[PDB]
Amino acid sequence: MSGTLMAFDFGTKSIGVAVGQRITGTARPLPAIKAQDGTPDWNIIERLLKEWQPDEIIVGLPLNMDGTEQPLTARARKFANRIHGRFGVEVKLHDERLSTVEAGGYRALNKGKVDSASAVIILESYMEQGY
Repeated sequence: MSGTLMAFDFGTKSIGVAVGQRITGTARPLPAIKAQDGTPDWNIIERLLKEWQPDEIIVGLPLNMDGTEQPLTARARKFANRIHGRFGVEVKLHDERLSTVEAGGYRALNKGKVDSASAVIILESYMEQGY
């Protein structure tokens, strides 16, 4: 086990991506992957997996604030299943409940990585909770 982990935050127009290392206990965003009604260019994922060789992949399971499922939940499950079927890598789901984001010299990451922020949160959550 290399300790390398990868997480995806499923979306219909964009799928966030983060990579983590158990060895250092950290995670960071990679550029998000554009999607066409949830379908990515699978060669991007193939490349990411071959280069990072993650021990396992984590996909967020989207849920409402109260924990109930939403329309997107089923599609995220299909996505997680398709990564496992196409690449053989172990895929784990991790709950991702919606929450309120609370309400000049400013600096922000480039858009591609900003679009992967939820994937970094998923992966930090997964590691912090001890999975």
